[PDB]
Amino acid sequence: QYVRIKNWGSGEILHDTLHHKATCLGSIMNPKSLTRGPRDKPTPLEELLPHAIEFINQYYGSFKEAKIEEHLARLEAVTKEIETTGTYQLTLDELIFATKMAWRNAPRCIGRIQWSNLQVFDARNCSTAQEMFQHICRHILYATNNGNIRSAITVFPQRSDGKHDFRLWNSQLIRYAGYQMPDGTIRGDAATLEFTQLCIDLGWKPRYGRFDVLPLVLQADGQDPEVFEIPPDLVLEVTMEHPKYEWFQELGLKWYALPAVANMLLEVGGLEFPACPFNGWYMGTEIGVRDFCDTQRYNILEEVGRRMGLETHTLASLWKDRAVTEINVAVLHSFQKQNVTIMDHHTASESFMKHMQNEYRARGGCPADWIWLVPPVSGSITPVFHQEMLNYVLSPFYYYQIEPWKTHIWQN
Amino acid sequence: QYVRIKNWGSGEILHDTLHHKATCLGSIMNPKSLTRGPRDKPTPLEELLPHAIEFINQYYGSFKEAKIEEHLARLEAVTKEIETTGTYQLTLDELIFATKMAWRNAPRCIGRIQWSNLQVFDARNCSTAQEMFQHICRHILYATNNGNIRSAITVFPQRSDGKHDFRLWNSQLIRYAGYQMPDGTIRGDAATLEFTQLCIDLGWKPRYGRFDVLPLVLQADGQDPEVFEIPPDLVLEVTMEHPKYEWFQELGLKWYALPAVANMLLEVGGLEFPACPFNGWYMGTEIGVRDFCDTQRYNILEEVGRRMGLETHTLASLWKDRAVTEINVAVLHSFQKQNVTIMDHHTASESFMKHMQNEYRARGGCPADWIWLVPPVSGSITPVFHQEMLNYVLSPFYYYQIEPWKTHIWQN
Ligand code: HEM
Ligand code: HEM
Ligand SMILES: CCOC(=O)N1CCC(Nc2cc(C)ccn2)CC1
Ligand SMILES: CCOC(=O)N1CCC(Nc2cc(C)ccn2)CC1
Ligand SMILES: C[C@H](O)[C@H](O)[C@H]1CNc2nc(N)[nH]c(=O)c2N1N=O
Ligand SMILES: C[C@H](O)[C@H](O)[C@H]1CNc2nc(N)[nH]c(=O)c2N1N=O
Repeated sequence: QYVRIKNWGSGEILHDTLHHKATCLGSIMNPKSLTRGPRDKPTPLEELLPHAIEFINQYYGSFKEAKIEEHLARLEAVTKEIETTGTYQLTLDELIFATKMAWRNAPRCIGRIQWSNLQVFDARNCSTAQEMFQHICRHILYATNNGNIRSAITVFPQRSDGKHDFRLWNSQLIRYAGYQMPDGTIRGDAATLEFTQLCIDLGWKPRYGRFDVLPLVLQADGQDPEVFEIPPDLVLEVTMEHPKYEWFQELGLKWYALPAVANMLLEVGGLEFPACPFNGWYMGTEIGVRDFCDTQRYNILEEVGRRMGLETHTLASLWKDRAVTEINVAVLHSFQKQNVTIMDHHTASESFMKHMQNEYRARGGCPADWIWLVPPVSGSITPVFHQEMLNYVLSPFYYYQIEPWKTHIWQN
Repeated sequence: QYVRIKNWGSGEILHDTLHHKATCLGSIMNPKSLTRGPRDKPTPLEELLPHAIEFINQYYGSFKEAKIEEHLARLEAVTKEIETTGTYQLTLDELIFATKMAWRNAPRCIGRIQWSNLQVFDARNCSTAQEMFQHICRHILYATNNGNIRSAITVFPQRSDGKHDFRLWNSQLIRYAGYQMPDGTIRGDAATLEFTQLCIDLGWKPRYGRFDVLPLVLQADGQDPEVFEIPPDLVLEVTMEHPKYEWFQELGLKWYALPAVANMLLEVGGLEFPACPFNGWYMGTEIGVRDFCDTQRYNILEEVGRRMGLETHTLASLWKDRAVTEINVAVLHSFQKQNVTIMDHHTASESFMKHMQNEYRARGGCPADWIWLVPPVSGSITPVFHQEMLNYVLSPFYYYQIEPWKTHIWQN
């Protein structure tokens, strides 16, 4: 009937029924269950129609006051379109509803309380890489909003036969380059070494800097990817300063204000959109902990430790715990001072708890991935840590995809 | 053939084959798969014998230089014993091997690098509650070792028909009481309110203190549980002090030095031991973060915040991150100063990584529960966070049990 869920902090119990509408490798980053790969043929009609009907029923079923006639008419119209064209086009309202539901159904997102607040850019009529670039620049500009970050998503043309896929090769819209310097050292973001090289191979000019914004590698209509530099005026950045440590600024650190996922696929009513970049606003720890403190990234932990005069040669001293916190304080302080939207992990965590509570009352469940929802620092200090969660895949959904460079058949 | 596992920090890859020897509710605390319940009849022979043979093969297969004749003789002897008695007794060496393997197979234990270092107390001949108490006191004394903590396990009589089970009703050997005071406030450990009341119902005298060591509630031969106060001389405690904050001592905090799990069941070769308390040594965060900072426990976070002069009314200030770290420092500092064994979470985490590496080479796998292995603070700062893990149940294994008070048929 339902799955019992308990919060070991408040003792509160919840009943999950939503998992029934779903379609031990728990700590796996990219499991097949969260990946929707490529195709070389259109979706079989026997599979498409049922999914299409289901979504249309879900859409019309979401209205406060039902509109039965429109519901029947749409069901009929969709079927006919599938029979006559082999697929169908979602109405703008349906697409908007789908993008919000997919966000609402994202198990790895802690910011889901904001799910109903999403700007949707319909770029389904797009046809060239240049046009993609223009849509993306428009998105970046709208979302950035001079620091007052706004959530948005740009929907490109849906997959037809799988041979004409629109794809953004970048993992994120804004990301820094990584360079393997002559002296053997690594400059910039060590995690983008391979992708940076790819950009260089495609004609992009390497600037050998610590924070060089990578260009957009855009694939349109299944054709070879084209490189486009993002106009610097569109990239808002925050310079890192500490409210007490004047020497923090001497580290010369900065980060971009816009967190935008660029390579995921939107699945809805049998349709697949291989290109649908979206963004929200940053949670402090993403920058302060992952970007700055992961060893395979900027790895600034030890340097910050020394400057604080900490016993960096004795792990038991907990110097790492002290350093990471000052870096997190720097990130939040800098964004706030520069009037750029950002949320700390404690506030975000409480926000998600409220959302989860809302979801269980509204639809009897909330797909959630504990491993991703608990922040990279102060785990049990946040309420999410004490909350039992059920991880399942619904529809609409935002899936991962196989890296484009691994399945792309080059034309030259 | 094997399951591919990746460390997203070092990029290292590992192949898991051990999961084949195994017998999404990932964040569930007490799932049925980790619980081994009660019975009212002996284990069916058709089930027992196969498991017994398997274990005997595993035991003899662990020797560097094989002893084929002894192996065959033991296999024959065990079968005959099962046919003539309906069960069998493990040799002391087999039991020792089983306890270490079960520890080695504990997915939720970060201290497994120490798996081969375990003192085993054979109490299989025990028959009364008084005798249980004496064995437990002996265990506590040996393990405590005047601060130089030693890992040990006491094995009580195996389950026969399930009606004569030896059980320790306590979750841990040493634990503090919780009292619902007259003024409505809670004194002591809020998490032991119900169990404390049970002890009181059984005749134990409540001392209404903040740190009152709970008595042992012992069940022997399936009979009603008897209460036994632990002699204070056997309970080593550490008074909490901060290396810089003289006011920390004013909080009047302390904690016991001995971490001992008391209510789990040891499964091995078809046999079940409902009573087998074991202990290792503490990892700082257990006390500093869970015991002291969980809201449903001692909840000292805000008080420590104020005393540090922090902005405790502004979450974004990250005051909680600053407070929890000073508490962790206090715990480690206090244990070290009082010469009581303890390990910080960073060192423990690195220790487990080394162990995992050792296990994959030795037997092609290491069952691990990411959700429990990643410390309650500084998650991504530890290497375990970046390690993909596979969680599976092998044999021998340490299982949870249904709370005794829920299935016990009282004789009076
Ligand atoms: C409004 C503010 C938002 C906040 C603060 C927020 C925060 C986060 C954070 C912290 C993550 C983890 C990122 C990582 O560790 O890689 C995440 C993941 C995710 N978010 Fe949100 N989010 C927001 C908006 C959105 C929006 C607008 C969408 C979609 C329309 C969305 C979709 C997702 C998805 C699908 C993931 C998983 C990405 C992956 O698996 O790599 N989020 N979000
Ligand atoms: C030598 C030092 C040891 C250290 C530092 C260590 C540390 C830990 C820690 C931190 C936990 C988590 C406790 C919790 O969150 O509830 C744990 C769990 C566990 N440990 Fe170890 N351990 C050690 C020795 C042992 C020994 C000697 C055994 C068994 C013979 C063992 C068996 C287990 C088991 C089965 C669990 C899971 C308990 C549960 O699920 O509640 N550990 N250990
Ligand atoms: C390692 C580079 O990471 C990133 O560029 N990002 C981290 C991952 C991802 N974060 C996000 C995404 C969204 C949509 C909202 C808040 N936070 C996008 C930004
Ligand atoms: C909430 C009370 O918790 C406890 O008494 N403990 C916490 C849970 C458990 N910890 C342990 C156990 C072992 C065997 C080794 C290290 N640490 C036993 C002690
Ligand atoms: C191995 C493990 O799955 C991986 O390190 C995880 C852990 N948690 C997590 N949370 C978020 N929000 N983002 C992430 O990328 C990860 N993963 N790690 O990097
Ligand atoms: C809900 C979740 O499973 C629970 O809060 C967990 C999380 N992790 C964890 N690790 C250890 N080592 N011990 C634990 O008890 C827990 N759980 N929580 O208390």
